[PDB]
Amino acid sequence: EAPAAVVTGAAKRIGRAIAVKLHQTGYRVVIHYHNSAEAAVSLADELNKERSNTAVVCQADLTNSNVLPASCEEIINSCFRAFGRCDVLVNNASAFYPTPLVGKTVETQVAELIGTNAIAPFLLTMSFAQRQTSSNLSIVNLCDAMVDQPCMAFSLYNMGKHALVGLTQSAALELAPYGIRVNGVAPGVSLLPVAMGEEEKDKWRRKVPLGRREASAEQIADAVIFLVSGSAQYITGSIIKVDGGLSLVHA
Amino acid sequence: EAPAAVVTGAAKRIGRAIAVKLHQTGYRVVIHYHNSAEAAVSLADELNKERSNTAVVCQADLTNSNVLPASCEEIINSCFRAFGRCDVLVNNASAFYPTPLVGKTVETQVAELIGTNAIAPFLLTMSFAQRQSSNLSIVNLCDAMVDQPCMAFSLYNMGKHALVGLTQSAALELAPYGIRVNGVAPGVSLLPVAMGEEEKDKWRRKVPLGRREASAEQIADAVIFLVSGSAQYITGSIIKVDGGLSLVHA
Amino acid sequence: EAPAAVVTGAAKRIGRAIAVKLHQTGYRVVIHYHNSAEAAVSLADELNKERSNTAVVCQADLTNSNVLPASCEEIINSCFRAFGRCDVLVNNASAFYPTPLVGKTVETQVAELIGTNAIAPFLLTMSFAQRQSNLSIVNLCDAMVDQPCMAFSLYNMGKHALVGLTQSAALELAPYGIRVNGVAPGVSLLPVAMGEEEKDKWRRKVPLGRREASAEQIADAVIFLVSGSAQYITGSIIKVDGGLSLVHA
Amino acid sequence: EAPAAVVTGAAKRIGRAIAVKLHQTGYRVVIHYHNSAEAAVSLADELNKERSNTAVVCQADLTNSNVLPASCEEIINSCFRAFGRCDVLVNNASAFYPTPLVGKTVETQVAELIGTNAIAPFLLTMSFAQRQTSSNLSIVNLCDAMVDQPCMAFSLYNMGKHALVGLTQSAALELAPYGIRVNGVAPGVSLLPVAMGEEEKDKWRRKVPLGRREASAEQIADAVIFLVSGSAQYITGSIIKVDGGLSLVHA
Ligand SMILES: NC(=O)c1ccc[n+]([C@@H]2O[C@H](COP(=O)([O-])OP(=O)(O)OC[C@H]3O[C@@H](n4cnc5c(N)ncnc54)[C@H](OP(=O)(O)O)[C@@H]3O)[C@@H](O)[C@H]2O)c1
Ligand SMILES: NC(=O)c1ccc[n+]([C@@H]2O[C@H](COP(=O)([O-])OP(=O)(O)OC[C@H]3O[C@@H](n4cnc5c(N)ncnc54)[C@H](OP(=O)(O)O)[C@@H]3O)[C@@H](O)[C@H]2O)c1
Ligand SMILES: NC(=O)c1ccc[n+]([C@@H]2O[C@H](COP(=O)([O-])OP(=O)(O)OC[C@H]3O[C@@H](n4cnc5c(N)ncnc54)[C@H](OP(=O)(O)O)[C@@H]3O)[C@@H](O)[C@H]2O)c1
Ligand SMILES: NC(=O)c1ccc[n+]([C@@H]2O[C@H](COP(=O)([O-])OP(=O)(O)OC[C@H]3O[C@@H](n4cnc5c(N)ncnc54)[C@H](OP(=O)(O)O)[C@@H]3O)[C@@H](O)[C@H]2O)c1
Ligand SMILES: N#Cc1c(/C=C/c2ccccc2)[nH]c2nc(N)[nH]c(=O)c12
Ligand SMILES: N#Cc1c(/C=C/c2ccccc2)[nH]c2nc(N)[nH]c(=O)c12
Ligand SMILES: N#Cc1c(/C=C/c2ccccc2)[nH]c2nc(N)[nH]c(=O)c12
Ligand SMILES: N#Cc1c(/C=C/c2ccccc2)[nH]c2nc(N)[nH]c(=O)c12
Repeated sequence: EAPAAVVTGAAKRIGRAIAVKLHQTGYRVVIHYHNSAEAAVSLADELNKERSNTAVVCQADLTNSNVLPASCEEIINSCFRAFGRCDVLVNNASAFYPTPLVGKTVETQVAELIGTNAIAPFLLTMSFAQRQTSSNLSIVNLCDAMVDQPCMAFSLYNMGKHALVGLTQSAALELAPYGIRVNGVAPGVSLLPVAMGEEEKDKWRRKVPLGRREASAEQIADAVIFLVSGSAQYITGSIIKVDGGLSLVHA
Repeated sequence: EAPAAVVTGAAKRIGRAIAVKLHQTGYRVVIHYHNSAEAAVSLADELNKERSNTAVVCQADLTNSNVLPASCEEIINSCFRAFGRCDVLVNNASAFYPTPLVGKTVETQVAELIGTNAIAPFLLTMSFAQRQSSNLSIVNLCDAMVDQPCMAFSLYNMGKHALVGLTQSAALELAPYGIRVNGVAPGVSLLPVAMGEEEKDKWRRKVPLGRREASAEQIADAVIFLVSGSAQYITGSIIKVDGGLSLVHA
Repeated sequence: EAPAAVVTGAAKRIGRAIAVKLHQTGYRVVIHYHNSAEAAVSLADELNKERSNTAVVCQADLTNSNVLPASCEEIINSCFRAFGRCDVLVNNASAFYPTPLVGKTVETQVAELIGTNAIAPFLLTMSFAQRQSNLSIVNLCDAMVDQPCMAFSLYNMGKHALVGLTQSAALELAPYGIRVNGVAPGVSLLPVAMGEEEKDKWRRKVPLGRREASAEQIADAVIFLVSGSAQYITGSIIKVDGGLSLVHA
Repeated sequence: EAPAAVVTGAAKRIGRAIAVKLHQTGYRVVIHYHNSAEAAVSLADELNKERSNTAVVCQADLTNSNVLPASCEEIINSCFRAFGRCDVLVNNASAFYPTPLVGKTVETQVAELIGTNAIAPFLLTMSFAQRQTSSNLSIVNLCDAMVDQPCMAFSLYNMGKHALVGLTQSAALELAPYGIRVNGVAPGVSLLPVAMGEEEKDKWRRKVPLGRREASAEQIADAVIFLVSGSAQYITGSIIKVDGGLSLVHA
């Protein structure tokens, strides 16, 4: 039987590339999404057309709330209902926008940014672990290579990403006796935000030592694939920067 | 005119030691507390006896919720109401208990552990900045062992990691306002009251420098430094005060 | 044409496992060694039996000295002499022994521990770049450099310096398309001299399986970093430590 | 009796400000220097005028060589000769220049950059510990807040500074049982090279979040004074950045 993976926020961009690569590798996939229902369904169609009964969708808001634990449980459940197992969890979904220290209420900003980047990852990890040889079980968290040199006015985003480093390490330690590995992949600049003008995008590309360009989504997915694979069986609690040297560049 | 500081969770232990040291240095202090009302008022009385009208208490739950931003704004407002200014914020209040991955609902655990250790510090920092040779700074009580965490303390460690990111992000953002943001990271200092002496000694014996925990005063000493004029170019730094504990491998 | 790799300290243990996987992957290999001449030749013989004219040995002391730059130049030169190209450098050779602060002179300890773990990697990196596909360097680092073994200050200093080199060289060589990365074991193959009770003490501390990494598990990470699946990765150090570095005292 | 400190590279700039502040705090000082004999002798004269026979000079090249251990031992010996004790060691002396990967020979560049920034600190640390409740013994290493975002083409310098972090941590662990604390101070940009034009100085100044200015030498010395003080007696293995936030600033 083919192993199964949950990928959060998998309808577009890097999450989509991760789902596709895992599927190409032989995984059945749960495509979690929030608002991008058309893209999610279209991706499930494409993957199932390649191999029948290998992709489903699951919608959920991952904003922090009283009902988030239930939603996270239901996401993991959807993998078991469809495929009978859940071998890999990829925590990719993420809110990302500025939250100046000096639009939404601040409590909503907290809920969205800390929920998606940290609390949902923790609750999903709990549900994954509770629900569990030649098993190769693991979790991959999408972190941020620049968390120690953060973007101006993104404090809640950076707090969420830092908490996700903490979860990666804490869960690596705690889940190791069950054979569940927990690792991260830290992009620098990859797919720039769609809102961004090609001029502003070019300002970022020029800062990258390796090629003066952003990472493709596929290059990010390559690191996830490595971490879930049998070639990474002794690796837990590690975060692999995939940043073309960007984090090494001083101001 | 004496400057003024808010210390969160200041009724006892490390927060009291910080409040006391700041008061001894010349500061007027807001002693914030949650449940420890008797201890808070008792400390405030001791301090006012030493110097009249230099200490007030301020009660608030710092659990995460939709009114937490209001509560934090009110804590800052309380400093201005009592003292007409707010020079220093010390983010010390913290919930600390295990949350195993495999009593309280997980919703509550998230709200308390992430609220006290990260979200309240963030909201307090916002309110502090919004209300502003001054020497304005914020000091966050971090944790020296965040990269070598206690087993089954995921949410607490997430909250402390978030606090490091706040320290950094806020140091970057508030520098143009003259507001320095730094941290102090104990390893083992005052052990939990619920801990047995045998288990306390097991932790003590792990510390290279003296085989003992830091006194609360030792932690406060590092806070005093960071708020002082001796630290005027220091921002975004977290000073471990851990007697070498974090350097010791398994 | 097959690409070519230099692996330092490749006669035995982890460096051997790295040479072997690189060769299995398609590389021609320079098996650098210092004292383990028969092991080096035996490995070359095995690899050439598999594919003729694809392995050579190269002898060099990597202790710091005024001739170290010439020796490191000669190692890289030996790869071009055998294979006409040098695509991958793996800085694996390492001295490892205590140097307490309170047989060998301290001058010698410094030369050996800092030469092998830091200065030789620097000079090999210089010569690698000067002599220039998917070009990259991998440095064997140490997952425990922030929680070091007692009385191992010079070894730890060298391993810290090697993190600095990994970072500085990734930055400086990126415009040449040369990626520079690290792999950081926690406990992998335990020292030959170490007694079994002391080995078991270390094994019990590893969260993931309560065992040391095989040399092959360390090599797997090296293979990933030199591969086309790591083309945007530079300046990264991948811990391969079973969670050991996360364990508090 | 007053305590005594050795400060390496103390004739000018940051080392000088550190020596002066220690002396002001009540310490007797060994002013180590290499080439700056006029400056070192003048400083000791100024300090001795303030309090008799409270300063001595000691010249040594801290380049790595066969004689470096003896030299470092003699620096420490000079403090015991002068003052009968040695309570504080400040490893401040440092060579700093580019060594591009692609005219001093490279072996000389190694010897100077690695010798001054790491090997000499290690040998001084050995000699200091070998010579050793009322006592307050400590070492402070001058590190670099930018070691993870290094200057282009400064690999050997950056290697030396990283090795110094390693030493700081290793020596902290190992010397803790003797009551010797080992810490660092990590400037970002402080006194800029003396030749540097103001317009280049301004390029770095404009990057510093806290006041768009470099640190004074005195601001650096303030962190050293804290670390050797009785207010830091539980602090060991810590490196305090004194950088105005510069290291937090992305490319
Ligand atoms: N792109 C980069 O350069 C970069 C850099 C550093 C780190 N990273 C990290 O890498 C990962 C992928 O980045 P990316 O640019 O592909 O991400 P992204 O497009 O910004 O967001 C990925 C998905 O997150 C989901 N999402 C957002 N808010 C949500 C909520 N409240 N509930 C549930 N899902 C929500 C969205 O789903 P729907 O579209 O279905 O609504 C969105 O498609 C992220 O974790 C990110 O932080 C990316
Ligand atoms: N002790 C250590 O060894 C150690 C080690 C590492 C880090 N630290 C850090 O240093 C700081 C001080 O440590 P400590 O041991 O003195 O702390 P503590 O006694 O565990 O907590 C201090 C105060 O936090 C307040 N608090 C807890 N939950 C709260 C809530 N929901 N709302 C508002 N306030 C709440 C409590 O106030 P009331 O009593 O008034 O309810 C409590 O007195 C903490 O940030 C801690 O994480 C300590
Ligand atoms: N094993 C572990 O648990 C572990 C843990 C952390 C990091 N690492 C790192 O991983 C790498 C491989 O580890 P390992 O245990 O396989 O290494 P090792 O067996 O201790 O050393 C590998 C080789 O280094 C060479 N070497 C030593 N001194 C030399 C000198 N002066 N000049 C030239 N070559 C010299 C030796 O070659 P000859 O035999 O030919 O003389 C030796 O076979 C090392 O960089 C090590 O620091 C290993
Ligand atoms: N300035 C900054 O912004 C900055 C930034 C990051 C870190 N730091 C660190 O802070 C410390 C002080 O910086 P600084 O700018 O004041 O340093 P500096 O002026 O560049 O150098 C300090 C002294 O080092 C001594 N020195 C140089 N080469 C030597 C050798 N071969 N042997 C013995 N002594 C030697 C020199 O002594 P003589 O003059 O007597 O020859 C020099 O005066 C250094 O460790 C530095 O790396 C400084
Ligand atoms: N660009 C970019 C993003 C980044 C980049 C982070 C960064 C932080 C500091 C400096 C440079 C880049 N993080 C993202 N997260 C989500 N969910 N979506 C995104 O588009 C990005
Ligand atoms: N002991 C202890 C504490 C710690 C210790 C953290 C630790 C983590 C890993 C290894 C050792 C100590 N953090 C605390 N936070 C609060 N609010 N109160 C506490 O009593 C502690
Ligand atoms: N075990 C082990 C080794 C280690 C392990 C380092 C370590 C440091 C701190 C805590 C645990 C392991 N490094 C080695 N380097 C070389 N060249 N050879 C070795 O055998 C080892
Ligand atoms: N400026 C500067 C210096 C620096 C600055 C290092 C740096 C590295 C990366 C980014 C910014 C500054 N280090 C120095 N060391 C010595 N001995 N002397 C110096 O003048 C400096």
